[PDB]
Amino acid sequence: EKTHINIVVIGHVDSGKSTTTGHLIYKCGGIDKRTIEKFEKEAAEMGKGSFKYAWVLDKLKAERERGITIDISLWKFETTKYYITIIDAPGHRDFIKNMITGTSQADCAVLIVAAGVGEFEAGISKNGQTREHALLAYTLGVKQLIVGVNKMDSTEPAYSEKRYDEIVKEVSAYIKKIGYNPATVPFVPISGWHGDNMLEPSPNMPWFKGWKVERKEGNASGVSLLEALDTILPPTRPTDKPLRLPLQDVYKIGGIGTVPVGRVETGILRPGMVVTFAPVNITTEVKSVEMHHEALSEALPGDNVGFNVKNVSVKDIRRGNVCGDSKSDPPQEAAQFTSQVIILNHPGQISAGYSPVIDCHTAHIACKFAELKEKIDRRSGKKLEDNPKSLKSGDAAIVEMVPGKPMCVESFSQYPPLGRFAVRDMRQTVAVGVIKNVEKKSGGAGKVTKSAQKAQKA
Amino acid sequence: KTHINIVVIGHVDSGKSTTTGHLIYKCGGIDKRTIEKFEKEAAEMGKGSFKYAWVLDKLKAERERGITIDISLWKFETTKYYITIIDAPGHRDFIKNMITGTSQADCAVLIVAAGVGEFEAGISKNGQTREHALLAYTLGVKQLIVGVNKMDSTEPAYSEKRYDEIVKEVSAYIKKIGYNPATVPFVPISGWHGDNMLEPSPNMPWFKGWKVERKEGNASGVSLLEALDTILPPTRPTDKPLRLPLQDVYKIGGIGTVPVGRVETGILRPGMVVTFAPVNITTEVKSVEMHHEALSEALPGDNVGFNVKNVSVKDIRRGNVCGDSKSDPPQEAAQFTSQVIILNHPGQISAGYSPVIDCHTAHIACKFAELKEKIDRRSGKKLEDNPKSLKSGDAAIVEMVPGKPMCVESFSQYPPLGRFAVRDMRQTVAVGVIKNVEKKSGGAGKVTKS
Ligand SMILES: Nc1nc2c(ncn2[C@@H]2O[C@H](COP(=O)(O)OP(=O)(O)O)[C@@H](O)[C@H]2O)c(=O)[nH]1
Ligand SMILES: Nc1nc2c(ncn2[C@@H]2O[C@H](COP(=O)(O)OP(=O)(O)O)[C@@H](O)[C@H]2O)c(=O)[nH]1
Ligand SMILES: *NCCOP(=O)(O)OC[C@H](O)CO
Ligand SMILES: *NCCOP(=O)(O)OC[C@H](O)CO
Ligand SMILES: *NCCOP(=O)(O)OC[C@H](O)CO
Repeated sequence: EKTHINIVVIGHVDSGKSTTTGHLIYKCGGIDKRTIEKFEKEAAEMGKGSFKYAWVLDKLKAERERGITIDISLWKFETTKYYITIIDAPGHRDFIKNMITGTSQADCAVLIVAAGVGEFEAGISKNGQTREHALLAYTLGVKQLIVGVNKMDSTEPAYSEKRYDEIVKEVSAYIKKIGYNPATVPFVPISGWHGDNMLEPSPNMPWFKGWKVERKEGNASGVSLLEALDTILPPTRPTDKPLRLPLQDVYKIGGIGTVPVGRVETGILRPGMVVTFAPVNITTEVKSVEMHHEALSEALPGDNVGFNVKNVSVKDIRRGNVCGDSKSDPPQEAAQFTSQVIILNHPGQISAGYSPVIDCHTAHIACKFAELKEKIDRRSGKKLEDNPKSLKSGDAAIVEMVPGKPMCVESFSQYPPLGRFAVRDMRQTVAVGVIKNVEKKSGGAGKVTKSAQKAQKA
Repeated sequence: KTHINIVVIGHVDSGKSTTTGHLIYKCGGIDKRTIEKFEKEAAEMGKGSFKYAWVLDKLKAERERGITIDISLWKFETTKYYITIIDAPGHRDFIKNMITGTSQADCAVLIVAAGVGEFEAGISKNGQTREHALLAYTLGVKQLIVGVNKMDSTEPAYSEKRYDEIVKEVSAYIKKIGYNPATVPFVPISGWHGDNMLEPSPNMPWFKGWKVERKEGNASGVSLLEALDTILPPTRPTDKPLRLPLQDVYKIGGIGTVPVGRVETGILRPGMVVTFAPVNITTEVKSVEMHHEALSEALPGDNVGFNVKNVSVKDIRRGNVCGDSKSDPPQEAAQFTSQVIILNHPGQISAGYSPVIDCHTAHIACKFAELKEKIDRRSGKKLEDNPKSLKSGDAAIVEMVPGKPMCVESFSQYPPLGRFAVRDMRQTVAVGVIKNVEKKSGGAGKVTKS
């Protein structure tokens, strides 16, 4: 009955991700006591770990690898308004692959940050993953973020407010440059080990009056980490976004005219709009829309609809073109885009200049790997090398890409269905990525149909 | 209209890609200018047949590694269904995709070549046609259409005698496998020329039609397209017997013993007399609750708690399966045959390997008692009967025997209780689906005061 919410837990190594997640699983009662003792005993019989709470996240990472998920109810807990599943975490081989491919899709990210002397400054430095994980979460469109300032018991003095305020000020400034509004992000001081302020206020922090978030969708306030999880906003239906309609096919139909066919990915398409076709840059009014050969009054996201457009021939638009309205951020041609990729099994060496085909939404266009900007570690997202010379299997990377033919692609944080792509080479998928930013082409006003000229004159 | 998923199987080079592509051509699923763009791309790569075949060759290639970008090219429309091709043999991840259920076919189109040229006309005892049909039966694809292809190349052309020979030979095999041959339409086609795919072929006036006789009702037709419109919807989980794997068991004061779990099939009603397997306990359900609020019915998909009478918390655990005591009650598995694919891991697997099995909410070590067949994961063909070992990348038929009492189900009867993962320490070393289960010779045990 309650809505389902997926959580990913991020943060620098040894910041307390495992301890905090497992303690949350213990305290929220999704696992009975006998089952916990069975799994604590099994972890000890493996020799490894035997820390408290540790087996929970180590078991999750191991079961998020190649293969299936058989049951995930061990990492699902219930709050007052949400079923919440811990879907993934960094520190295992297929982490970045799951994030990029979207097999692990998160509605919110819990960023753990350690508060001990040295621990915080290490994760927030250039060598640390706090900023890298935050940027990765933003790159994937996880635009809800909870920051748990962990290990408050180990500050000097213990449970230090001065320390907590310092961490909030510096993390806020960094996530602000990344793209987050730090006024929407709750900062919860906690102790994953002892449990302080996870399910209820901690007697050890009477100075903490609570966190607050401001947002157009309604302000919220609370004290515990669990309260912060209840302020997660549901999956934003893309009806609010501008129109994006990648064309699947374009038919000519006797009597009617030209009718492209596609799934509406963002926004609404209703008859009478003055749409713009990228990357060809044509602009027309749509005469009608039809779904399942019956006419529709408006086409919300998800519908496979064909639509009748005026004065445009079939040789003028193709499968792979993107359709959006000219009233609300019309799609432009992509001049180049940077993206984050994961290199899949492929014995060869990818160098700069490697030109493969790029399946992106309904488009299918050869691109050039112009630069290899960064070499990323796939187990954690950690940056390994600036401007690498080549990439091999199992590597992740940031690359700039220039298409060899006109192409319309979007940033994945903005329009997800147009920002995830596959890299194919003959009958082999060699890489998959998500688009970081796309520098749009100069262009200008495209050729406007007689029908579109009449609409924009009343 | 209903959405329907199709898997296309058959021996290599029997004409799966040509038949499928020609069907997608003739059903207007793709515009003509896009068809030409991809036919020219296909000829440049030079790895597959230049016309028609690129459609299924593209699909095979894009069902790889775990990334799906767009499937619009493989969804065509018949008069009763939106049909989608999801997979076909001939790529590394075929068997893995079938088992892991990232491809869930409603019906299997089996393609058999009638024109065998100077090769072996016989459908061999250990051949790909039989092994593919055995695979579809293991994965619960209980609807099967046989396209007898390349009728243009028989001796003589469009030979009724050759067509009969093949139906007789194939019917015997699929009847042994477990299909009722009376329910399988046999359509003589030419995927290349388009004979008998959407309309009757003038080259086969002897073919008066195929006939199916099912428990639901008979149907007849001529073309392969009409065969696709006799596919039935799957059995909704609501109409199957109750199956409820227990996630947790709690002791609530006053209330008593409250198991919690997800209804996978059937309906859970307060007042039902359920049986817990494999502990063989039968008792009445006093109430059913969802979100600390009562419930008339617990439907498939609901995560519920239910209070049972006269049952101790020491008596039922996570991993036990709950079901109706009257309609198909669950029982303890004495042993079960399964189909697995081995993932990378150190060393080889012999008979006697006793790893942990992850099935529904259970977590129990099982013995690989017999390794029965070694299967290639690309083509799905049989490499070896009774192999001495399995290595990474292999696919196999194995007979498993649980070490502690376990309750599992055939994947075709109860899918959520029929697929499993195999773990060694923390590594995932195999995934599989259950063919058939030998239930324990144990009769009704503890029946409480209700
Ligand atoms: N004092 C203290 N130690 C903690 C706390 N949370 C975790 N630790 C410890 O810090 C280390 C970090 O371990 P872990 O939770 O596995 O970190 P991960 O690498 O981010 O998953 C372990 O030794 C934990 O026991 C905390 O709140 N307070
Ligand atoms: N003569 C004839 N050749 C066919 C027919 N269908 C397919 N072929 C050819 O048989 C070969 C194998 O077909 P393909 O579709 O690639 O087979 P698959 O390996 O099962 O996908 C190709 O050369 C096709 O052109 C048919 O009906 N008649
Ligand atoms: N990817 C090209 C490497 O050189 P860089 O300077 O970083 O890229 C800009 C191009 O040189 C433009 O001419
Ligand atoms: N408990 C019945 C209320 O739900 P409903 O949808 O009506 O289920 C009825 C059966 O599924 C009908 O077969
Ligand atoms: N799996 C080897 C054990 O001996 P085997 O003869 O193959 O199996 C015995 C049957 O299960 C009972 O007849």
